[PDB]
Amino acid sequence: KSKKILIVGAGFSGAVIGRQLAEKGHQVHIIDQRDHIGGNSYDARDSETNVMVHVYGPHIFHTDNETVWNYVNKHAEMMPYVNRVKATVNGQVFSLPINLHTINQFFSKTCSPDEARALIAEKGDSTIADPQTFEEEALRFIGKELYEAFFKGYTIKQWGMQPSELPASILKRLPVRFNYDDNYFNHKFQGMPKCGYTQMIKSILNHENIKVDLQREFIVEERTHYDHVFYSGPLDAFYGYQYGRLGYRTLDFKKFTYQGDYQGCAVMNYCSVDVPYTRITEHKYFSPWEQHDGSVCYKEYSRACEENDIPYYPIRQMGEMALLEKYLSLAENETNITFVGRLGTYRYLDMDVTIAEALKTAEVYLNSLTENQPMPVFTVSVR
Ligand SMILES: Cc1cc2nc3c(=O)[nH]c(=O)nc-3n(C[C@H](O)[C@H](O)[C@H](O)COP(=O)(O)OP(=O)(O)OC[C@H]3O[C@@H](n4cnc5c(N)ncnc54)[C@H](O)[C@@H]3O)c2cc1C
Repeated sequence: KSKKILIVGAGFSGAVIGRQLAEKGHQVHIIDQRDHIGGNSYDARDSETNVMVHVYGPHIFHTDNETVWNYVNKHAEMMPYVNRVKATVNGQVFSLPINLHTINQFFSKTCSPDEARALIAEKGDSTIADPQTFEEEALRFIGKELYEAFFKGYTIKQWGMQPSELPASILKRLPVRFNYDDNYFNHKFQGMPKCGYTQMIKSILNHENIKVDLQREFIVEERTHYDHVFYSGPLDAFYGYQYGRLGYRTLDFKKFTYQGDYQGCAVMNYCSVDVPYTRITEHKYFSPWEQHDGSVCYKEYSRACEENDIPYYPIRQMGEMALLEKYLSLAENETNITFVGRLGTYRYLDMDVTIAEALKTAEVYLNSLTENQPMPVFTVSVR
């Protein structure tokens, strides 16, 4: 039986479920409230500069999942790109994550790796028996100068919270690498789509069995015209925020164009509270195989997600999870729908993890047909 599917969202979740289902002969209808596909992974070429701009902030592709890597290479030319981050703080510029250079530079030293391990040990705060706080976990690990330089002000700006208000759980391991490797990400596969994520997702959507409708908001009544709905929209929004809004940080991006080269790297973090933006991204650096005279940059600002804002980073502490549980027990009562994705499940997910879950979701749904069985509302655990 060729099933009639509605998908709410044209991001990775929607596109990847859609395409898997379309290929098995189902009639997939994808809608998006935005005037463009891609969801938050969307990029577009600035008309004045011709720079590929990542519209909703830097998107760097990285995965240890070979299946997912193979999948993206089917839909794009993946360019070798290894993300490297600088941070400005204390009137100095450092490598991130904290590594041997960061240390040697920070302390005006020349430590070998083993010498640096001793320094971090004799810099770690030897007091709080059982650290209960992110502040004290950090202090135990790296000590005061580094906690303050690299962690304190960044948390306050990014989360609108004191690190003393967060649990020790946030920092499981010593955040230092005892060599000169300055790759930000440890993933096996790391690349950048030559022609961008939007072209990649356009290719993913490129199937006879998929109809895309843009500038179209979901309306609950439509539900009855379909065999099943896959919903990648905000879970609380689906229920009209009847219990209250789920906690999110929003981001404002202030766009500006520079002639030449504004910062000389893709991403520069500003760890200080004395800098109101959190980082500056210079988009042309995500495409090193291109040359651009002009440069589009974003100053990035973190903020509480008020009602009109794009939700970005989920807060997810005790009271948020408490409020989620209310939606979850409404949702787990629903009959012909599956909530997926960063918003439908209130988790932060990377692109590769999105595609992974999206492939599995479709696999689960397809199986449920052959084996004539009910399709679950969640294919991944949410609590
Ligand atoms: C600031 C930031 C930076 C990121 N950078 C990286 C990175 O560098 N590397 C990485 O791996 N991942 C990155 N990500 C994660 C990446 O953005 C997500 O994995 C990806 O967006 C997941 O897409 P999705 O399809 O699951 O959901 P989304 O991309 O949010 O797509 C959902 C779509 O649904 C639409 N929609 C919602 N509600 C409705 C409705 N009611 N009706 C119609 N349409 C609706 C929205 O318009 C949207 O287009 C980043 C995330 C953030 C917040």
